[PDB]
Amino acid sequence: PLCTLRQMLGEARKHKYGVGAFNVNNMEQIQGIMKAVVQLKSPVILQCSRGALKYSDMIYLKKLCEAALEKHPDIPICIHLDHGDTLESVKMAIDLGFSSVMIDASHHPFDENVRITKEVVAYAHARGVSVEAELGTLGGIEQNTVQLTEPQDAKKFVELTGVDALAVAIGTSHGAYKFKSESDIRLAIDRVKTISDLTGIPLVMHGSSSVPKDVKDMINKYGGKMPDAVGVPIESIVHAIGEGVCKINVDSDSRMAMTGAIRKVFVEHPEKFDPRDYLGPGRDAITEMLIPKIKAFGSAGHAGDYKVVSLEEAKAWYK
Amino acid sequence: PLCTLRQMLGEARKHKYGVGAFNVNNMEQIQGIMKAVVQLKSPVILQCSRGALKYSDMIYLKKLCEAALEKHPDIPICIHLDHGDTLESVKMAIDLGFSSVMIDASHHPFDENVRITKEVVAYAHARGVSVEAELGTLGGIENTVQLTEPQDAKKFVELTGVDALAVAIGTSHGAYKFKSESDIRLAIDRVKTISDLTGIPLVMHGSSSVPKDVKDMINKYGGKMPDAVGVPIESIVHAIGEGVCKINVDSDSRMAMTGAIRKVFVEHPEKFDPRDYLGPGRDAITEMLIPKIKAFGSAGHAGDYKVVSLEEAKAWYK
Ligand SMILES: O=C(COP(=O)(O)O)[C@@H](O)[C@@H](O)[C@H](O)COP(=O)(O)O
Ligand SMILES: O=C(COP(=O)(O)O)[C@@H](O)[C@@H](O)[C@H](O)COP(=O)(O)O
Ligand SMILES: [Zn+2]
Ligand SMILES: [Zn+2]
Repeated sequence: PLCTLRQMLGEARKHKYGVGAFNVNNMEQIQGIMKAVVQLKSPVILQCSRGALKYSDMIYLKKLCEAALEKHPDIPICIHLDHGDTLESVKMAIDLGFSSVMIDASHHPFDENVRITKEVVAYAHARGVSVEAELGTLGGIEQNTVQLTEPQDAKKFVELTGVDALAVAIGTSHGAYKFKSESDIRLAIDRVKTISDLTGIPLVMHGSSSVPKDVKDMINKYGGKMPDAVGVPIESIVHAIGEGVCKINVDSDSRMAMTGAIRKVFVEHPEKFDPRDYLGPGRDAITEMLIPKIKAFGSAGHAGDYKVVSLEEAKAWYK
Repeated sequence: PLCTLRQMLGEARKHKYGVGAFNVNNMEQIQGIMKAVVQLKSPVILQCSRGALKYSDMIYLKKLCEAALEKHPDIPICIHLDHGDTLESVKMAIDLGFSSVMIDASHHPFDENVRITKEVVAYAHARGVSVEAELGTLGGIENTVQLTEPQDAKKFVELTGVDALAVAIGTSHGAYKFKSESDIRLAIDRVKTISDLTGIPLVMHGSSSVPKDVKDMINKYGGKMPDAVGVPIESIVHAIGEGVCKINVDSDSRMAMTGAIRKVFVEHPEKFDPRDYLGPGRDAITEMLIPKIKAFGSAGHAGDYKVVSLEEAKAWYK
């Protein structure tokens, strides 16, 4: 059923596992993700960016998420707004029925980040909706302007805002080119345990796609041009999860799985022109790439662990 | 609003225009179709085959159709089960909220065709749901093709009570309808006779046109469809004038989307975000449909009538 981020991540924090949050843009992507989480009896966070809502004219994505929720009533499903930039984008997401929102004011100075975030927290918690915010900016470590999260400031930021989850900056970045090479992977995950203990809340890792070999090789084997793609190694994510990371954002891996599958069909069977002929394999490649990932995050088998608290009932938490 | 096939095609028949019935399977297809009919202010039939319902686990296609209905409240939109094979598939479509169904028992002998169709008509009409049936089989003239016998069409409609009849005049499903674009033979000559004898809206299946720009793009970017050929648009326009009210189109949309994705794959092999290629695929569908819808004649008619709900429609059959 529709689940808040606060409960879903609280349960992950308590039992030391992580929950993958997968960005969705259309029907086959949601189907591919759901087949994987349903098979593994895992909770899931379906997230939609402002760009996804635009691409889907908002209503189509809302209806698709409803379909997922209706079809698998036994799976805790959080519908989350990714990278919300204003209170207005948050009001919009809540009106579409979302149970969680991220207000990203990380490129503003600390006090303005706190101000913007507090406004969203007052509005969202009044409706039982969860809030994730960010302190520190994404980007690779290696004139540098990336601002990694300072644990003592994360402590103050959470105390001033009351957010349910905090996205941290530890050297990851969005996209398929996270590090110059596979031998040049530098992350700042040693601070995760410190942030977790000082803040006392679930932490979120962004730009955490792994760019698995199978998927990258298929794309490059069939006309694709992504020779230098590199993502975050799964062992690193597992380590961070053990330290307090409860939500892991993944988008690029599912995009690549679908693209690689389509490129293979186009080459092997050039006479086929039915979109189902290649979007089907695409959906399935997403499911297959996700199964071992979800097992490593550890959320497998946990979908049944708890009675899901509704948004109306969740309003009590903030009173 | 959700609209019956009986009302939608009755309006088309009276003003002598045809309504495109477009097969949908996912979000981008429904969005590309809607953008075109909304831009031309035209009614539209969105049709789902059993394969499309299986592909979408039924529920995702239902919800997507609800989105289109909610987003464009002023456009009459008929949601129709294409090629239903049994009363069981018809029940499934009716339970999902469909306003129209096709029961295709055309490969059965006339009596059994009539028996299967009548059973579906009793059940659907009890719910206000329209029924399309078929007499004659699809396939090219050139052989197991059985073109529609007009005096038999009259008897079939009288005995079944269907709201629309799909006719067999030499078209067939798919992208390879004729051996060569120079010898295309159809039977549009009998369309007017069937229309007058039956007195009801007629349906043309297998009516994609396989336009050159769409064919060329596929073959330019790695595709292998050198011999593809469709029905010339002028012949469909003529048939609409003789009484065809619904024109089934599916291959053209499949080709337009496939052609666009192949183009992006080749021009920007570094892109991997599905939105970068399905977006252009969706737009290609819309651009290909606009001149087709204009030629069918339904542009500007979306606001001609007040749509009768399924519940109100029950009274037509009592
Ligand atoms: O962290 C993430 C994935 O990182 P990764 O590239 O590692 O999958 C997500 O929260 C966002 O970055 C999301 O992918 C942005 O999507 P759009 O704005 O629609 O292009
Ligand atoms: O008449 C039609 C299109 O003709 P055309 O091929 O000329 O577009 C449609 O009623 C059907 O043929 C439809 O395409 C079948 O879809 P699936 O069973 O899901 O593969
Ligand atoms: Zn992000
Ligand atoms: Zn057909």
